[PDB]
Amino acid sequence: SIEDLLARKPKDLDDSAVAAFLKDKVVLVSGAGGTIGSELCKQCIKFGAKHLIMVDHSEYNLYKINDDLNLYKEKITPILLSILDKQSLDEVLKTYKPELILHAAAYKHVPLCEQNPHSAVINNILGTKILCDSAKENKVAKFVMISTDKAVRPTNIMGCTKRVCELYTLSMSDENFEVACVRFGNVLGSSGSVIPKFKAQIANNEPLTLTHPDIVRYFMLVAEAVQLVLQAGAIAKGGELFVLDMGKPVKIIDLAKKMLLLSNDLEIKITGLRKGEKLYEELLIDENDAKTQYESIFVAKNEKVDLDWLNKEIENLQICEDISEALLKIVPEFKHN
Amino acid sequence: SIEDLLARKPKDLDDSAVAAFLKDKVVLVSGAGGTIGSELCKQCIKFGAKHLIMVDHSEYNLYKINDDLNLYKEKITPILLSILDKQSLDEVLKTYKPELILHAAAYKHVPLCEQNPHSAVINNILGTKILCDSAKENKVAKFVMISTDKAVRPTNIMGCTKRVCELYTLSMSDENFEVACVRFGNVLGSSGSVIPKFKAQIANNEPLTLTHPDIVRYFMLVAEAVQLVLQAGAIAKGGELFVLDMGKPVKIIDLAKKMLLLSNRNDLEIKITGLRKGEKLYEELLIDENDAKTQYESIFVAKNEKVDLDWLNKEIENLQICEDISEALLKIVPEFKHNK
Ligand SMILES: NC(=O)c1ccc[n+]([C@@H]2O[C@H](COP(=O)([O-])OP(=O)(O)OC[C@H]3O[C@@H](n4cnc5c(N)ncnc54)[C@H](O)[C@@H]3O)[C@@H](O)[C@H]2O)c1
Ligand SMILES: NC(=O)c1ccc[n+]([C@@H]2O[C@H](COP(=O)([O-])OP(=O)(O)OC[C@H]3O[C@@H](n4cnc5c(N)ncnc54)[C@H](O)[C@@H]3O)[C@@H](O)[C@H]2O)c1
Ligand SMILES: O=c1ccn([C@@H]2O[C@H](COP(=O)(O)OP(=O)(O)O)[C@@H](O)[C@H]2O)c(=O)[nH]1
Ligand SMILES: O=c1ccn([C@@H]2O[C@H](COP(=O)(O)OP(=O)(O)O)[C@@H](O)[C@H]2O)c(=O)[nH]1
Ligand code: NA
Ligand code: NA
Repeated sequence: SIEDLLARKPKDLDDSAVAAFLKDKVVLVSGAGGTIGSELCKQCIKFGAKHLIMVDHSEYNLYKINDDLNLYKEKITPILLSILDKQSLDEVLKTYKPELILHAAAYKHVPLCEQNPHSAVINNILGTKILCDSAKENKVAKFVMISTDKAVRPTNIMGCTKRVCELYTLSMSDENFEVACVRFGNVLGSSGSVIPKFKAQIANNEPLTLTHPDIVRYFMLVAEAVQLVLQAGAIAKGGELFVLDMGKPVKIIDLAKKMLLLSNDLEIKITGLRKGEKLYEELLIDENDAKTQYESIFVAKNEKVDLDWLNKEIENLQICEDISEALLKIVPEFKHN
Repeated sequence: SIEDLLARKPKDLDDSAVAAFLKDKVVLVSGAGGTIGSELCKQCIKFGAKHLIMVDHSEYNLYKINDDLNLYKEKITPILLSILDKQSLDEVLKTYKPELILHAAAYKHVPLCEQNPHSAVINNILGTKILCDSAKENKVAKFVMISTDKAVRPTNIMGCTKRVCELYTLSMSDENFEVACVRFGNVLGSSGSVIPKFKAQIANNEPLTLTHPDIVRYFMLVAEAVQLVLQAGAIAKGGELFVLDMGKPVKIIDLAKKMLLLSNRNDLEIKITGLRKGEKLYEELLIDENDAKTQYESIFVAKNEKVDLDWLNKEIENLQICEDISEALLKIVPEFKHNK
């Protein structure tokens, strides 16, 4: 199988550490029905969370994760809710008092975010602000945000918004409220990602659509990335930007060709780079990143920004005419393509 | 397959009528990536809409319908938006000036809406008010709302919210702004519906979970139900509550049996799990003996009286603040009998 062939198989998965971090906690997962969120949920159960609160605005996704976890229904609360609804969210936090928030709600599709930049701003930046602010006010002990390699030297709106989320959450970290962000790259087989698409095209006797002959991504299984996220959250003291070692880059052409050989004839058609799309995402581990006890996990450097400043910029982002230009002022390494 | 066996095969599908209604229109579909919405989008393309504006708050669903329709990318605009965001929504309508809105955005799962009644109120009732109000202020000519047989003498939160939506939209209808609501029953193969549930249970060698041995639902293929919706919309003059003829009801037990038979796997037992809160054994038959006929044998007009919007807007505000949503709904919808 292709997923097998591309799995990382990190040597440093540590079940008992994550169990030690999660046992008997009240954990809330935002975007609980998403690719990342659903797996966060499954692992929270696996590693012994006492109560899992599942927040998602997509009814099918909340339904699906709730139904998937039906054997543990007595430990789970499905909360059908947008994290933009401050008042309802504050109520959820007051009532359940979670000790840990795993924040996996966002918009992530680069093209749809180039087409809908204001919604990417609201959903990603303003949603993260509201959830993070409400977590801190309601004495949540620890807050872990999912980030992405597309947040590093971002060339798209999506990625730049997640970079602003890193800046915000990490700047809210203090002795009482420990925030960590974790960057990682592509997850194998997430819905509406390149692999099931190729599998479909192959099953429909269609040509495989390849963006560019040279395009490469880094890949991990979802269970691999999520367990490493949780190990990172376990060791965090607050303020860390973590980065996962994704292993070898994979050329998407080679991925196409392996999938063809795997089903024993169709042509691969080149369709062109898309706006804001990178030929090679940034390698996540810098040579000056600090090591942790886990070989797959490093801590990248980050400075706090002034929150009065950053809040004003976030206010302005909601009303401004040129979102791209506003984002550059906040994220100077943003080179918008 | 089961789908074929339970397909309505309505004798009165009219392609040329639908084309005449949609040809060269700017049409906006809310919940564009949903089960019903996505089929609405497809048929807008099929029947010659000039420009389809696809509104949905679920990024994957929006992505998927957009991709599904990539051969028509130049005629579609994917708008990643919640209809609760009035100011972004007003600007969408000011920009694209749709002539028709097909409103297929809602929350529909009865158990989730029992557990999240406030979200059901906000997403369904408040989302419908905002979209409808904005459509009317922006001189959209016609507004069609997707409703449900669960809105008829509702016993659940979800169904009751949809009833309120019917009241609001229909009461908004006037000589400039033509509203139609269309009620129909279950769509075969829908998102999170019983048939995929049974398929996944068989795939993992588990027993089939059947709520109750006597439970029945009415069914239709999604393309049938949606083309009939659009035919209703085409003949609407504003104010009509339409109802579809769903044919013969289906006992879910027979469906479960058939699916077991059809994958040869009668090794599997059928465990009875029990009727859920809010859940009906038998949904209401949609056509009343006094409903009016149309030229389509599968579509009738049910009676409705406008309510006063000053009253209805006041109750809608109360729903957002009240202690007891069930009790507040009952004031708006006298026939609401909440099952716990
Ligand atoms: N999928 C990947 O390969 C991948 C890899 C690395 C990083 N990430 C990052 O992880 C994050 C999550 O992405 P994903 O792949 O799980 O996407 P997803 O769309 O599958 O999941 C996101 C979930 O969040 C929910 N959601 C979105 N906005 C919400 C809101 N305002 N309120 C409540 N719920 C909301 C969605 O309904 C969905 O279920 C993104 O920031 C993405 O960049 C994803
Ligand atoms: N599926 C059925 O069998 C069936 C039958 C009759 C009537 N209906 C009715 O049709 C409506 C939709 O049903 P469905 O089966 O399509 O559900 P769905 O969940 O499959 O589709 C709804 C779509 O609307 C979107 N949405 C929800 N809230 C939104 C918001 N605030 N802004 C933007 N988009 C939003 C969702 O993301 C989704 O893509 C419901 O009112 C339901 O009762 C469904
Ligand atoms: O039809 C496709 C879809 C994707 N890709 C490439 O495969 C990689 C993974 O795409 P995906 O959408 O899976 O995730 P993204 O990195 O886009 O978040 C990227 O280099 C894409 O350009 C491709 O070549 N053909
Ligand atoms: O696991 C299930 C799910 C549903 N049903 C029954 O099958 C019918 C279809 O339910 P569905 O959720 O598909 O849609 P609903 O009628 O609930 O909107 C209903 O009478 C349910 O009680 C069932 O027996 N087992
Ligand atoms: Na261990
Ligand atoms: Na539960």
